[PDB]
Amino acid sequence: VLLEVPFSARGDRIPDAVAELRTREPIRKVRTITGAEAWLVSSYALCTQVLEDRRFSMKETAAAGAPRLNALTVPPEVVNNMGNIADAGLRKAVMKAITPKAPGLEQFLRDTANSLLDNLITEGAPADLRNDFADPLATALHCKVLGIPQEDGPKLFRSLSIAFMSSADPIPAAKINWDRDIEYMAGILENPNITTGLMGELSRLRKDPAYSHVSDELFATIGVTFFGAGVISTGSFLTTALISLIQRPQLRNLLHEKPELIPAGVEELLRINLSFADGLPRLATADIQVGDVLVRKGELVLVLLEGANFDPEHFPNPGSIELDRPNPTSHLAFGRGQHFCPGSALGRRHAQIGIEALLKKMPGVDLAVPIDQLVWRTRFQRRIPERLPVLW
Ligand code: HEM
Repeated sequence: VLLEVPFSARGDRIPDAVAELRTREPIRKVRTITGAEAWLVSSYALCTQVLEDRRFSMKETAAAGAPRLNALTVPPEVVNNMGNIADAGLRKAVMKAITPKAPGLEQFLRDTANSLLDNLITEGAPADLRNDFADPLATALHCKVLGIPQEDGPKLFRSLSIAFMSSADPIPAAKINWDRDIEYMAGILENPNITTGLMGELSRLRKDPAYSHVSDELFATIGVTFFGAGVISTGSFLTTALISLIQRPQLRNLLHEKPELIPAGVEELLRINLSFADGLPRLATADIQVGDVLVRKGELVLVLLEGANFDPEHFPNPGSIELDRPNPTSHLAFGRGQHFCPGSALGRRHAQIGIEALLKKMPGVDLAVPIDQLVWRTRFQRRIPERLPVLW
C-alpha cells in the first residue's frame, strides 16, 4: 500500500515521519488524493535539484491525463500564469507593482495592523488572530497593492476557501467564483478611477495598442491570481507564524525587546513554516535521475518544502529558531528557480510589520484555548486553523 499524502493537516507541528523519510528515502513513491502516483522529495539537496531543473515543469502539471496532486480549480492555461505574463511582456511591470517599497505602502500596512489590533483590544479577549487580524491585514494589503477599493476586498476574499481547496474531484463552486471574479477584474480594467497599484498599471498598458495582442482575459486573470495567491499565502503564513511565536514566549519577549531582530525572526518563522499543505507539484518532461530514482517522463514529483527546510544537513538544529544563522534566507519557503515567489519581498514585510505591531500592542499574547482545540482546515492548499483564539 502506497504512503498517502498529505500526511497531516496540522500546521503547528511537523510529523516525526518526515525526518524518517528524508534520511532513508529522500525520494519516495506516494499516492495523492486523486489516486495518482507521485515521487515525494524531502531533502534539501533533492528538493533544490528538482526546483532548479526546468525539465521538471510547472506548466505541464496541467497537461491532460497527467497524474495530478489535486483537481484544477482554474483553467488549465492559468497554471502557466507567470509564463503568460512574461510572454505578454508584463513581467517587470507586475513585479514592480507588488513591491513593498511603493510610496506610503509600508505605513499603510503598519497603520492597518495597528487599527485591527486596537479594535481587538477594545472588543476584549479572546480575539481571533486569523479572521480578525492576519486575514484582514492580508486582504487590506492586497486591495492597496492591486489598486482596488478596500470595500471590494471581502467579496474577492470569499472565493478563497474554495479556490484554494486541494480536492480529489472537480469543484463546481470554483468555476462559478472564478468567472465572477474574472468579470469583476475586467470591470476594474475599464474603470477610469483605477489609477494606482497593479490594476492601474495593467489598465493603462491595456489602453496601449502595443499590448493589443494581450487579451482582456489575461489582464483580468493576473488580478484574480495575484490577489488570491497573495492573500492566501500572507494570511496563512502570518497566522501559523503567530502560533510558532506564541509557543516560544522567550522569542516573543526577545523580539519585543530587540525589534531590530524581527526580520531575522520572520526569516526563521518562514523556514520552519508548515503553511503549504502539499509538496510543490512538477511534471517530468524527460527521464531524469533524482537520488536513487529514475523519474520517468510524464511522472509527478512533489517537492516537500518542510522536508528541505528542516533538513539538518543544511540547517543544523533545524527545529530551533536561531537568529544568527549564516545563510538564513536559503530556505525554500518561497521556492527556488524559475518559479521563485514574485511576492516574497511583500510577504516578508507583511509578516514583519504584523508581528511588530502585535508584539507592541499585545506583548503578553498567548493562546486562549488548548492547542489541540484548534480546528485544522482539511483538503486545502494551506494548513491553517479555522480560528486562532488568543488572550493578552
Ligand atoms: C509569506 C507569504 C508567501 C509565501 C510563503 C509564498 C510562497 C510561495 C511559493 C513556495 C511559491 C512557489 C510555487 C512553486 O514553485 O510551485 C510561490 C509562488 C508564487 N507566489 Fe508566493 N508566497 C507568498 C506571498 C505571495 C504574495 C504576497 C504574492 C502576490 C501578491 C504571491 C504570488 C505568487 C505567485 C503569482 C506565484 C507563482 C509564481 C510562478 O508560477 O512562477 N505570493 N509563492
